[PDB]
Order: sequence, then structure tokens, then C-alpha cells
Amino acid sequence: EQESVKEFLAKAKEDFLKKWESPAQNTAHLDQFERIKTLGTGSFGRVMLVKHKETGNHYAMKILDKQKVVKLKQIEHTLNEKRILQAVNFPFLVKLEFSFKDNSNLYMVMEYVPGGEMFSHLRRIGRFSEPHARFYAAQIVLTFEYLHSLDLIYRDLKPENLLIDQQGYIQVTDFGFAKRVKGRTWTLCGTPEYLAPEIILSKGYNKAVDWWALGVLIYEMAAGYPPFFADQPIQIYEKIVSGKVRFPSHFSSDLKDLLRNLLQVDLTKRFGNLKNGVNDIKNHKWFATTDWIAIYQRKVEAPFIPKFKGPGDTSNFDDYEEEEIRVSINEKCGKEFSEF
Ligand SMILES: CCCOc1ccc(OC)c(F)c1C(=O)c1ccc(C(=O)N[C@@H]2CNC[C@H]2NC(=O)c2ccc3[nH]ncc3c2)cc1
Repeated sequence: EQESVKEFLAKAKEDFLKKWESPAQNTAHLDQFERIKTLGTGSFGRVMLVKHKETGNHYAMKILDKQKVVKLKQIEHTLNEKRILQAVNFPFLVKLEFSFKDNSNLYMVMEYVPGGEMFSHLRRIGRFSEPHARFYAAQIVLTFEYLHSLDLIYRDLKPENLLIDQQGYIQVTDFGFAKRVKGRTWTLCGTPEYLAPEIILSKGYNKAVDWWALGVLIYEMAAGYPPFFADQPIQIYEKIVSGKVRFPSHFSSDLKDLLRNLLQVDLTKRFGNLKNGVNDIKNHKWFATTDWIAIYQRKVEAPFIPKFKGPGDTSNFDDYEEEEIRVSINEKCGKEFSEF
């Protein structure tokens, strides 16, 4: 009868409890970790596959230099990433298990997702079939619906920020540019191929940019390249603001229509931003075969599952220059990160 859904609830609840109960409390841990590999780098730090010595559990630890963040005046964005990650809760959002900080660095310890970024699989495959891209796009749509319901804008949608877990589902990562926006915001951020026209025009924008990004994402996933690709960034921006997009011949009619409605330069005509909102996308003919409830419950069988070999295997990840992380004997920028 209905007793099996109780067993499913109990199993998911035990997984959640274990994942809560083994991590250290916030700002209580020290470098008590074996550092295995760098999974990505940025202006102020890196993300490392990491093994907690006392537990043997593996995580992805984002390490950030406090001095570098302060010198480039990016305190608010890093605090935003930590606060948003610790405040949200959704199946397709990466989980922040715990966090700490020392004399030099900020540490955001997240769940480890061994399947790698979607960008790697897309580059090695060439492009996804339209059902594959639809499987990914439905999760992105639900995630944006949740986030926008929370008045949050993601602002960093790109194939590199979408990890694939062992079940083939998406884990959205990198929230350094996510921001709780009531009304408008003006910050220039995001990769050039995914920038919305209102961002390029420096006009002030809202959550609609996310939906624009989705269009781009879908296009890329279905074509193997972004819609406004060019060699120089200036031509990329010219093509983005031009209001013109050419689709490959293999694109179906429904996909072309959806993309034409998502890539609307006019904010007042872009899907996701209209009166019906996200429903305008969820009721589109391209998504007619999509069981939104089943996708949310992760009951749909994925079209692609990465080949794994246990936690600690990083074959699905690119290789980066490994560095030694040193912590000063003196505390840097303490009052600046008192809320972290
Ligand atoms: C132009 C660059 C400017 O860089 C900043 C700009 C602004 C800023 O302010 C907030 C910054 F801090 C920075 C940074 O320094 C920064 C340091 C490292 C990374 C990074 O590694 N990115 C990965 C590469 N592609 C996806 C990312 N993957 C995960 O995040 C992740 C998470 C959990 C996971 N679990 N399993 C796998 C797994 C993966 C990104 C930025």
C-alpha cells in the first residue's frame, strides 16, 4: 500500500541525518583533511577533493584567500555564496556540509560529486540528443523556479557549473555571483557567451537574465556551441544584442520556438518573465514529454551516467596545477569576515 513511500522517506531521512551528523560544526574545524586533487581554480582560491581524516568522508573544499578577496573588494560576493548555500535546499543544488576559516583562508566544504562537470562530457561527446538536453533543462528550470521564488538570481549558468552525480542528475555549483534581488541589480558578472543583453548594455537587470542563460545553455547542449559564438568578445556582444540567432538544421521546430522565446532581447516578451512566468516554459510543446514531478523526485532514468570508480577517483575531472596551502601565524582580515 502506501507504506513503501514511508520507507523511501525514512531512507532519504537517514542519508540526510548521516550527512548532517558526520560533519564538524561551522567554524570549528581546522586543516584536518587529506588534500587529494584540485578540481578548479579562480582569482582567489581553488576547489579541492578532500578527505576528512577522522571520518574518511570525502568533500569538495573551496579554499579562498581572505587577503586577495579584500584587495579586490569582493567580500560581499563570497559572503553571499556562503550564506545562500547554507540557506537554500533543493535536489539540484550542491550541498554545503560545513564551513570554517583560519588566519588566511575561507573554507566552504561541499558534497563531493565525482561525475565531473557537464562541460567535459559535452566537449568529449560533441552534443546531446534533444531528450538528453531536455533532461538537463527540466532540472535547470525547476532550480530556477525555486531560486526565483526565493528572490534569488543565479547569474552564473554555464556548462562548467553543472556537476553530474552518480545517478546522472545535475548539481548546480558556484554561487559567488548569486544575489537576493528585489527589483533591479547592476553588477557585471557571468561568462561572455551567456550574458543577457541587459547586462551587456549596463542597464540594470532582474531575474530574467537567468532564463536568457537557460536558452543559451539549451542551445549549446543541443548544438555543441553557444548561439552567439565568435572569436572576439566584442563580436559576441554584438551578436547577443543583435536580436538574431541562427539554429542548426537538425533542431526540431519545438526546440527552435522555445529558444526563440527564451532568447528574447525584449524583457517584456521573454519566457519566464511574462505573466504566467515559468509556466510559459513548463507548458511548452518541447517539454510535453517531461514529467516535472518525476524529474524533481529523481525518478526519471537519466540518459547518461558517468563511469565512476569510488569516492576519490577524479578521472571525470580536469587536471590543474597543485599548490601547497600555507596558513599564516597571524590572522588576516578578521573583522572583514566576522560573519563568515
Ligand atoms: C575568473 C575566475 C574568478 O574566480 C572567482 C570569482 C569570484 C569569487 O567570489 C565568490 C571567487 F571566489 C572566485 C574564485 O576564486 C574561484 C575559485 C575556485 C573556483 C572553482 O573551482 N570552480 C569550479 C570550476 N568549474 C565549477 C566549479 N566547481 C565547484 O565549484 C564544485 C563545488 C562542489 C563540488 N563537489 N564535487 C565537485 C564540485 C565542484 C571558482 C572560483
